[PDB]
Amino acid sequence: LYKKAGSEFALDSSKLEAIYATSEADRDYKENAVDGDENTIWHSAYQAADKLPVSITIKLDKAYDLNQIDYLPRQNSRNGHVTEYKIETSLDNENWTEVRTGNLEVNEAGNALANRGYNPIRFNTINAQYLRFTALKTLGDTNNKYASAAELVFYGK
Ligand SMILES: OC[C@H]1O[C@@H](O)[C@H](O)[C@@H](O)[C@H]1O
Ligand SMILES: [Ca+2]
Repeated sequence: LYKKAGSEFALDSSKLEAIYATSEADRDYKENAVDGDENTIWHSAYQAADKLPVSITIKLDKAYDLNQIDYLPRQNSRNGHVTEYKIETSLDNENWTEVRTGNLEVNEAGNALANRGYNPIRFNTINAQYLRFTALKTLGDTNNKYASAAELVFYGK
């Protein structure tokens, strides 16, 4: 059911701009989520009072008919691995359509995602220039408090 990175429908990261996130920690800025770089991450704030849900909004250079994104978890640490998510899209960054929710498989020990690479998330084709990705449950030294993402990969035309 899933496309892979080499699909003709995979959008280049240059077509993406992170325009908002609930919070950002350290130098793990929102833009790091869509820079095509597996080594950089967006990470939400992780002070004692910080908690879920958190979200990040990606703006595309124009509207696309989207039907998949891949979530790439942090490569060097499980901190912020997203295990339950929501996807919303819009044409105007104001009026959102709820596209889907879902879960990502966790490893046996329950400390990291089972798939440490690109985790595909499919959905019925929807025309969108903005996508809001919300982390509802996450893993970490403390679970369910902060989220991270190394990449979000978009598929559409
Ligand atoms: O407490 C959460 C923090 O833990 C650190 O070990 C990590 O480098 C940070 O990115 C953040 O995840
Ligand atoms: Ca990155």
